[PDB]
Amino acid sequence: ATKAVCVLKGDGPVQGIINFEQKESNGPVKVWGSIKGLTEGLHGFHVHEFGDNTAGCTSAGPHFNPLSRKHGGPKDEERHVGDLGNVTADKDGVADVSIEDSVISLSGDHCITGRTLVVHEKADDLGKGGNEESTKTGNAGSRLACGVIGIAQ
Amino acid sequence: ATKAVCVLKGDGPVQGIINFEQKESNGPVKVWGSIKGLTEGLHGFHVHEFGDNTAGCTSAGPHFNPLSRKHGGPKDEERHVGDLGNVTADKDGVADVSIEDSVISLSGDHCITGRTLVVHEKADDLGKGGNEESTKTGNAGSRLACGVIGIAQ
Ligand SMILES: NCCc1ccc(O)c(O)c1
Ligand SMILES: [Cu+2]
Ligand SMILES: [Cu+2]
Ligand SMILES: [Zn+2]
Ligand SMILES: [Zn+2]
Repeated sequence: ATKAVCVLKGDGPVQGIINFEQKESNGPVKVWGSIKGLTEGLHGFHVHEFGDNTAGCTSAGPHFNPLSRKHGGPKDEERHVGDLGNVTADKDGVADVSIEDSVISLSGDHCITGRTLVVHEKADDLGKGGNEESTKTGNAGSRLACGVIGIAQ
Repeated sequence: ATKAVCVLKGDGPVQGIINFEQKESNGPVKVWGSIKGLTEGLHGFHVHEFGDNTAGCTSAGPHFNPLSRKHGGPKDEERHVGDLGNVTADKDGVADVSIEDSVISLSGDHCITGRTLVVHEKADDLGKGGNEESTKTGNAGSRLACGVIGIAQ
């Protein structure tokens, strides 16, 4: 198996740890871990193009989109490679993450390693919000925490 | 042609930004930037194997060593791929980094993206120290600051 990991940090209280595992080349990737310090509800959760945190999470650029598609949810055909939907926090501010995704990879042109995972201020509308920005960013707002996805042991 | 970046964070603040550029996949990599908050003198400067910062810089593991060689300096044939020698700080606590290296790469089997860059407590003896640890770590000591190397715009 191939493994990767991301430590999420930002300027405020949001912090988390996310693990990735891919049993087979071109097979699905399991994504799991925890994020704390969040407001209750949905928070957009995406891989962004650049693994650049120079000036904070903004430096990571747009959603990772090697196929030049429109934004969607993880269960949509029309999506960016980086579109992992939302994490959902309870009243304690904790989101338990447990995702399987077949579009991201840990090798090849869909590889997310060396790119940035971001958790956002607001819900991602999964491209169903009915404005122009819905099919670009999902209207998920600012970036609360992020980290560069690294190769794991 | 291909670019990467690393934000180094550790206590001091030991902080730094390091940029990487490779004009072609078969070519050398320029490494440049600044690190501040350092004690005057040499500090070992290496790419480590894993891009895992789960528990801090320790999680990054040993020097990146895809060819299973012994530790050396960047000019040596016998080196780890991740052996970038030392950065040298003045009394002002700043090291200016300007390295060109032909062994690291931003593609292929020697690709350093997704791995951790580390600045160390003490000097790297470039494998010339005459104890066993010299040929593994260069006797560079603890890990002051680190970051995961990411794909840049
Ligand atoms: N059922 C084990 C969870 C799991 C682990 C690795 C994977 O690649 C995956 O798709 C799912
Ligand atoms: Cu995002
Ligand atoms: Cu090191
Ligand atoms: Zn998207
Ligand atoms: Zn070494």
